[PDB]
Amino acid sequence: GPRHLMDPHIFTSNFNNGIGRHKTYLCYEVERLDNTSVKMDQHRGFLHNQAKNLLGFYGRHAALRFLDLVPSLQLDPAQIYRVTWFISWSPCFSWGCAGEVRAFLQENTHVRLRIFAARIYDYDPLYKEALQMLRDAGAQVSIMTYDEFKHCWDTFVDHQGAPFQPWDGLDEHSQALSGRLRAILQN
Amino acid sequence: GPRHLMDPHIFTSNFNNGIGRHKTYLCYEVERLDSVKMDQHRGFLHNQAKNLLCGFYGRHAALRFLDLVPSLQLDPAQIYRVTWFISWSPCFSWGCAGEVRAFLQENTHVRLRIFAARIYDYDPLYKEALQMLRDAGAQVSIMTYDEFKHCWDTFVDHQGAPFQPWDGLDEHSQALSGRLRAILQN
Ligand SMILES: [Cl-]
Ligand SMILES: [Cl-]
Ligand SMILES: [Zn+2]
Ligand SMILES: [Zn+2]
Ligand SMILES: [Zn+2]
Ligand SMILES: [Zn+2]
Ligand SMILES: [Zn+2]
Ligand SMILES: [Zn+2]
Ligand SMILES: [Zn+2]
Repeated sequence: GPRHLMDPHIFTSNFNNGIGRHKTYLCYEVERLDNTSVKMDQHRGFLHNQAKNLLGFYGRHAALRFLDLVPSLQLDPAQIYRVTWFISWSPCFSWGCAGEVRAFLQENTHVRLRIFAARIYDYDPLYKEALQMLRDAGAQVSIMTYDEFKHCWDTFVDHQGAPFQPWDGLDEHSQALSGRLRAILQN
Repeated sequence: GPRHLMDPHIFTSNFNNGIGRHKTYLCYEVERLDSVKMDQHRGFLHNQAKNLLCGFYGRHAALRFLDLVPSLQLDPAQIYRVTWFISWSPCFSWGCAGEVRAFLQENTHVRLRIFAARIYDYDPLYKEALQMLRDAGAQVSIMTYDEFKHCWDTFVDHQGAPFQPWDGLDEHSQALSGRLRAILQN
């Protein structure tokens, strides 16, 4: 696996819970659950969606791009793993994102998915149904807070000593988005 | 470090040896000479985007590798060869050639091999950059099909799809190879 650190400006421009970009970024961490966990820092990495090419292929969403990644991880079917996502947008439904993830968790039962969204993709009419199907699939869906933002900065960004610097209204956007998710997940 | 595969279009458009792009990509590999391919010591880099406004003038791909050297944890008791698959040939008038050459002198336990996919003649002293790199004990070459195919196989998220050389890949390679050896001739 080739190493590549995410640049500070690309991280901040994409994971700002006030800025909405036409790109989805997906920082992922794999770890094995035992009696304690076993952190597989070997398997850290991130993804974005694939750029479309109208002149003809509409690109591939980051969620699906992680599902293409799973065999490379060579997970033990006997053992159980917890996959952690720090995804830029909450996975959609109108496109086969929430659907394929549901099928994956259903088939590969040895995987627990923990998703941290920076912001909610409400530009998809069925964004509510997306988060709900993920919840039914057994995933932990929640909103990124300062802790999760500082983590990805320390873990995935070429910071070079520079500490994580919170943008204006980071906490307010978190709390606001937490309430919306709390309403969507309220059955 | 975090694993991240380069996208097909990002690779094919940047490492094209006929068309120019505004940023530099640098695929690097490390191997101990005792040769053993030190996989997981490989990855790729791009120049850090400038942000004039907050007076930041970016950082070139070559220099970003130099920052990454202590991360490698190389052994002074061993001997390594670092291979560079770089989009533009390292410049001079902005400090890449001089600082890369200087690194080789401080670190004689490492030998450098540079495969440029394109000659950065935007620098008026682009020839002096290439010559300085050679005089520092580094192989200065031009990316051929072999290197492009290797980068596609190694760094690019090809998803099983084989490497498809763009139009004029071999043609431009020869022309650029003729230019380079004519430069290093002098
Ligand atoms: Cl990138
Ligand atoms: Cl860009
Ligand atoms: Zn990058
Ligand atoms: Zn999406
Ligand atoms: Zn989607
Ligand atoms: Zn990329
Ligand atoms: Zn650009
Ligand atoms: Zn350059
Ligand atoms: Zn330069």
